[PDB]
Amino acid sequence: LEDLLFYTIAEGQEKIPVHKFITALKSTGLRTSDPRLKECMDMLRLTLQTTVMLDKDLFKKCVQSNIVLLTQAFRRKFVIPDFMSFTSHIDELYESAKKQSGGKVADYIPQLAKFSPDLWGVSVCTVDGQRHSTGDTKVPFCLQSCVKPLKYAIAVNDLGTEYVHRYVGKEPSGLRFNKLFLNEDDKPHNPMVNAGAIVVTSLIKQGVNNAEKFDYVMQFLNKMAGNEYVGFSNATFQSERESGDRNFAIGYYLKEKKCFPEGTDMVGILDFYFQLCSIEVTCESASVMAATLANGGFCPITGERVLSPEAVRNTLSLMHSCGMYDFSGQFAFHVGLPAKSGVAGGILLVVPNVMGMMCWSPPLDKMGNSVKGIHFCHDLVSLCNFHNYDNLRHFAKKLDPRR
Amino acid sequence: SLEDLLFYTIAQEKIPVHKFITALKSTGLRTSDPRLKECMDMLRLTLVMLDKDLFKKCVQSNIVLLTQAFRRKFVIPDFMSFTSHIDELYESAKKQSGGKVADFSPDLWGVSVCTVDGQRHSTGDTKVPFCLQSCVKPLKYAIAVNDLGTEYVHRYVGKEPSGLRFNKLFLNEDDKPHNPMVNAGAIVVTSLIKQGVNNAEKFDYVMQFLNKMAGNEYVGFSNATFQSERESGDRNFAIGYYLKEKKCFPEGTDMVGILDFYFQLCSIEVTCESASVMAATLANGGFCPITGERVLSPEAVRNTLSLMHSCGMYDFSGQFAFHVGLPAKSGVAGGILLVVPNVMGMMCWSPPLDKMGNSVKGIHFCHDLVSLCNFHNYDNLRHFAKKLDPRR
Amino acid sequence: EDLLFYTIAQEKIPVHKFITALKSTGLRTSDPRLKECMDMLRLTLQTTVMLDKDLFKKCVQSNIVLLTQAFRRKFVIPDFMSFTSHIDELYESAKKQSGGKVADFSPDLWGVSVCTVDGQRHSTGDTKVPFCLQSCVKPLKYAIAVNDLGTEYVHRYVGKEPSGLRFNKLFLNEDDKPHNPMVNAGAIVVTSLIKQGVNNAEKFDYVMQFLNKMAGNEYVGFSNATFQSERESGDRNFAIGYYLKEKKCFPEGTDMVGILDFYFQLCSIEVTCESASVMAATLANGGFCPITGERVLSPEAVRNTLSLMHSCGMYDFSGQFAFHVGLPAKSGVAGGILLVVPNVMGMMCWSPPLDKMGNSVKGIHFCHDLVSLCNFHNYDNLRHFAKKLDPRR
Amino acid sequence: SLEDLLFYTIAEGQEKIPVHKFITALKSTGLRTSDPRLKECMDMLRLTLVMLDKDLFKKCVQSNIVLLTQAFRRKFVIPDFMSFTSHIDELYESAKKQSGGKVADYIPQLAKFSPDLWGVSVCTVDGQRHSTGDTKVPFCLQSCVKPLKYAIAVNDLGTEYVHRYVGKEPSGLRFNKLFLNEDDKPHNPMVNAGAIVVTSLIKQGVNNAEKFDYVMQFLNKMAGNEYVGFSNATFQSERESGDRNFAIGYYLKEKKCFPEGTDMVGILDFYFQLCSIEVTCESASVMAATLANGGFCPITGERVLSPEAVRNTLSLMHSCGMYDFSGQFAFHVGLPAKSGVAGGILLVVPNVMGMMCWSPPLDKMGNSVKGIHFCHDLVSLCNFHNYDNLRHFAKKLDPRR
Ligand SMILES: O=C(Cc1cccc(Oc2ccccc2)c1)Nc1nnc(N[C@@H]2CCN(c3cccnn3)C2)s1
Ligand SMILES: O=C(Cc1cccc(Oc2ccccc2)c1)Nc1nnc(N[C@@H]2CCN(c3cccnn3)C2)s1
Repeated sequence: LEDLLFYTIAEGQEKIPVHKFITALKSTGLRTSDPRLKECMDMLRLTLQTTVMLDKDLFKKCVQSNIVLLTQAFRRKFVIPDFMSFTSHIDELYESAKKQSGGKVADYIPQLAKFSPDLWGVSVCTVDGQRHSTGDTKVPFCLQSCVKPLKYAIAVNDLGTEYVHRYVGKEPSGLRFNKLFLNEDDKPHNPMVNAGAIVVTSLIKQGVNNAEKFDYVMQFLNKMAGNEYVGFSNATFQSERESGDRNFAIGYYLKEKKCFPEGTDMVGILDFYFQLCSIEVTCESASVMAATLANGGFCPITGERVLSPEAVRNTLSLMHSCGMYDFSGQFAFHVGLPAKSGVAGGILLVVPNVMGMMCWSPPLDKMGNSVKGIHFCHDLVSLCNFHNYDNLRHFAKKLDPRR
Repeated sequence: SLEDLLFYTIAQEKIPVHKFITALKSTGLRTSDPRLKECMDMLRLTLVMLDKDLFKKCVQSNIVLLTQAFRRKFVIPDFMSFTSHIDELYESAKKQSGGKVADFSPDLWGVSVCTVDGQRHSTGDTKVPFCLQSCVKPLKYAIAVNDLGTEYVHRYVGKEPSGLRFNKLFLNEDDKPHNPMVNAGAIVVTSLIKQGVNNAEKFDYVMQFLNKMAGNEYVGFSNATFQSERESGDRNFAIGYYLKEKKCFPEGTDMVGILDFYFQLCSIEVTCESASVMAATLANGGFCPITGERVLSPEAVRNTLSLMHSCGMYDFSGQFAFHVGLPAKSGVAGGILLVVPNVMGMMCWSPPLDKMGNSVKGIHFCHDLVSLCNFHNYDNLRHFAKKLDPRR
Repeated sequence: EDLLFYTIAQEKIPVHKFITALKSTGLRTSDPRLKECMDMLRLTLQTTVMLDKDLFKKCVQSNIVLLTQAFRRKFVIPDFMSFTSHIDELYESAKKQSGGKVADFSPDLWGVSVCTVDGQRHSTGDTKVPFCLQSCVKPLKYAIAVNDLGTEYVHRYVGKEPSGLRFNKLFLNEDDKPHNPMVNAGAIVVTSLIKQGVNNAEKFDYVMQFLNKMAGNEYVGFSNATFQSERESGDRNFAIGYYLKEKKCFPEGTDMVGILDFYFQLCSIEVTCESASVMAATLANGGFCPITGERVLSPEAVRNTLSLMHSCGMYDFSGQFAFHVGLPAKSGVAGGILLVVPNVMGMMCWSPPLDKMGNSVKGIHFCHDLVSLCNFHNYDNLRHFAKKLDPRR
Repeated sequence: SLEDLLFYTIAEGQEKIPVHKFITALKSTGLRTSDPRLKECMDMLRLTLVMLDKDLFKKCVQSNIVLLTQAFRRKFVIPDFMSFTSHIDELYESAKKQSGGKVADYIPQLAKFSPDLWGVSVCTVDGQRHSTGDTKVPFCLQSCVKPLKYAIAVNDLGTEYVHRYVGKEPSGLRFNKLFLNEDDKPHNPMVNAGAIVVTSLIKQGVNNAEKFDYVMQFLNKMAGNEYVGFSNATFQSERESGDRNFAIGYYLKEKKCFPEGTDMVGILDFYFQLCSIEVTCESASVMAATLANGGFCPITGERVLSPEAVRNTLSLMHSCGMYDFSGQFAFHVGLPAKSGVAGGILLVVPNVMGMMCWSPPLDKMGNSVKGIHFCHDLVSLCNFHNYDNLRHFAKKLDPRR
């Protein structure tokens, strides 16, 4: 194994230069900081202080702990084998959406209004841990409604579908009912609207205070993002709470109609709910969260199982049909990917079995969705055969980046 | 030599015919497959024992397809096992004797499968004709989008469910039927097809289209259903007049004529067998899997499968999308057209319907199928719990 | 009889004077309840322009009860001349409201007729021009239905409330009944209740007789041109017919396509402002025609009808009108507004150009102004009415 | 003179009049000896005291002589009131046999009221009074307060201001669960969302204690100083369990329905206070008669409300007053009325009388079973429907004759 891969990377010459190995490694799309590569990069750093050039036996020493993963990377066995070609396509789509500079930045609170209209970043993480970022991908921003699927998933993971769906429905309202809080069975319509998300919030880690509930959720997001940036915006929390009249309206109505688990402190659930909307990510950390969803609940950069299959399948289903506000039907039809948008300008996107993305540009269209994000998501499915109901064999002129 | 490679695989110095036949059948292909006609013609002509020379002679024309078959390269390589499961599911749904026939023996129950590679299986009453009714709706939507394009068609009809609270309005807020899967939308879609020729030629064209989709298996027509439908279709006449008034038809429409065509299209007959092939065409990117012919554009199939996902099972559409996550379309005669994209097509048929209008046994079967196998649209192909994956 | 002689008298009364004293009450000389008196007057003018106590007794003794009421100022509006001056000003004031769009008649056309509950009459503007009732016919055929069948039977088929402004495009309430008789679906179902079992010609004739008595035999006609136009462009009403058939809204054995033909017929019936004012006065008068004394409708029928006109009578402006005008009123697409001031009078206003909601602009302006001036709002007080005039005193 | 004329009428050719013979003659007209408009006469009888001559009688009745004349020359709006009250007494005994319905139980205060409590009080626009049953037992107005606070608002601010924050129409049965109409305003003042907004309009820019006092003063004049109180127990239970009204408040706040500078949580406190105000059938009936009498309290003569306020209030009670039964009630009864969850029905017969009916058990709609039955019978008997005709009314009774 260690030896066979030596012959792939050497191919004549009995010594591999270190940079040659690293630069072939990066070109698969793995980063050198990948947690699954640490034994190998540790042994490499130590070799460079013990002697820029590797024999068979020294290469064996470095890679033998991580050899299964390096083999797949070098045998082009990753989900996207020509990743360099792919990223060049992402970059083109990025540049094309960059010309769409209309929309209006959200301003209802000071913290959304301050963000520049020209911030625009796209991050990819495949289900094999291959990474790409273009534009403003290391700039923190609040998840807002992008957190709705993540706390839904956490709820289904801990409690099961059956319990969760005793409290929250499973369908879009339909466009003329995007301002009823309840369906005919007196449940919120689905987890992706505010009333539904407020009830989901009330299910998570019952019988502990908000500090522990918050810490428990944050632990969960950490694992989903493979330990990348997950932070918190107190400024955003305070504004959300000092101006969430509509969500307070939702909470009293739900209390009235008995929508909560017994023993619920509705006013504290609203506090929890605003906290969760204020959790901060970057394009890069969030792309990994989306890839966990794309990868059956396994984080692709650590290999850790974070969510049950049930949790992930339910979440992708509801993101497909209810994920993009009143554009949910049009998006399902034209893009046909699980996606969730937010008022900060994020679009969490999942291509099941392939990758997770986060697109972010603050300016929103009249439905609440990032203009550039929406433009990018249309272009991505125009280009690649990723639509849910694209055929994997007969896909016309679309490119299939899995071949 | 490709024909000699396959000769050695199957053999011994001499292959009996019956032995080649039964090895072929175990791949799931049928000897009447159109793509295997030259081979079967050649065997008929040399008739019970084949040498290498004579075997090459019979199979050389269809050698590529026979190679895949005996190379387990088909989408379900172990088809004999897969059909065993299907039979268990069939028998399990057979015990679900609830529901009410629309007003056929209530005890009629069949299930047919056609993979995207042409592998076939049937259990139960799969050769008994019955009317598509609303199962026809995705098929004529597909035709419309095939001939005219997404942009044209979606000027007349929407892309979304109404929402449970809205199963009773004919139009969305833009004055268009909500989607092609409800009566009002289907009526408008019927008005788009083959404009400016008379109903007899429109019917002929649609029938020719359905024939390709079914790979020339049974498609027919119940005049008795047609007459019954037009006599008792007051709701659809209300829909037609509403649509006319609200100006939902293309310029020059004869509205009452379109209702006649609409009732005709609902009265078209299939069996479970022929309809499974139509479903497989949709599962196979617009190519008929037992003839190799492209019947529909990939646009037409994508659109159709999406709208079947969200809008396909009446008021059970949203529950069905969540629990089953497959494109499907039910009809009042008890049919459920089911597509498992990239894998197979299925028709299930059992006349007794639940309180929502969907075949009881069909519904149980569909739930079980996705409980068993990782076919839900948002199952993961790598990490998938205790489920069976028939592709591996 | 003698008493009345002194009131109008010398010991001799010129004929012209009696006549002009009579007209000033606001009775017309053609009033059917005055025909024996006016016959005798025409005859005595032949039999010899001046009347003694005995000659005057021979004319007016057949109709002395009604003349004594007119002359003792015992009619519902006693100073009718002053009131008609007020109507004339409101007429002129509406006449400057020249907005609105004619339904697709001259936009200039604008008339207002009045008939009190005692038969006193007044007209201004284009009051002798025929026009189709259209939706103004809806309360008249409701009244007929309730008259023949009773409230309980009719209201198994039709509700008794407004949809509410969001429900104004649904055909059925939650009970699977049209909301009320004043919308098309409810009217179509009421049409289906009237004179069941006979053909459309006898049904139409039957309804025409009824209108003739409500209008005291003044003009009730028919526009075939309007009928043809309505049928060859009534898709929404055919949509309604089929939907109602589907939901089993009709009485057993209804021919629904025939009922739509009958329905379009009744929409095409023609009145003038003058004849229609008398129809509205019949409703104002507990179902008695004020110019003949004939009982045309049961009280139950008229109460029911006024109620539903109050709440559902002006299309989507029904709620606003009930609040600000507080009168039973029914509008139609020809520019008609049938108006009732219960216990006082009926009116027909007519001006083709309609506002955004389908109601004659000028009619609507006149009705607002009428209720600003006078204490006729349903819930105006009779003792304590601020700035308003009360024309009953 | 007037005092002499009235002397002979009651004397009946006698030279003197016993007091008890003047009092019972007076009481048969419908008036009570405690009528505020009869204080000066009643005082002057107290003072002189059992037999009155022409001169003594004239002395006693001078100041009130306009009112006593109208009464003794049968000039009151219901001239034979003894006959009328007997008709009311038979309707009350007939509604008494209707003992179905559920007493409201959702707070401790309403759930303890006996189901058999049943009172009917009448007060004509002339101050004639009849009570049968349990008419002196305090109970909360609840939603019967809504027309009263609306009247006050329209009295103080005018129609045009008030209807900038609240609508003029019922929602339609199937919109009994929406808070706002298409223009983002509560549908009418007779629903909770409407009444919360109306409550925010009243006496703006003072504290809730002064606001409450102002409304309580207004209610006193409306009742001609008869019993008005407050149930602090009710107020406490309402605020504790009013989660739906908090939902409404926050929705209205979000959607910007309140006047500028509103403290929404404070308005909800005031709203709950107003619902917890107590009346009896007797005092309520007088409030209803004020509305029946164009804004003039019939037993004090005082102008309490503008004619605008009263007309607007009666219109909106006609159409929106009886919860989801509003349209059926308008149709069959055709009188302005408002019902409350304590079992009250505030009823106005314009130009004739006010009533309060009170029986705690509610039907499925929320309206008193017995009150509803009574109201139907009342209008079966008498030509009081708003669209009954005054000349041709069939075999109905007209009590104004
Ligand atoms: O379901 C109810 C009464 C009812 C009963 C129970 C609930 C309920 O709530 C709803 C509120 C709004 C919309 C839908 C339902 C309503 N009645 C109805 N009346 N008319 C209906 N359909 C007509 C034909 C199609 N129509 C329209 C109208 C606009 C757009 N598209 N089609 C009119 S269905
Ligand atoms: O937009 C409109 C008025 C309006 C305006 C235009 C159309 C229109 O059509 C509808 C038709 C059927 C149902 C609902 C609405 C309505 N106003 C509203 N008022 N109250 C609303 N929501 C409240 C809080 C949540 N509510 C409910 C009620 C029932 C179930 N779930 N939540 C009450 S939104």
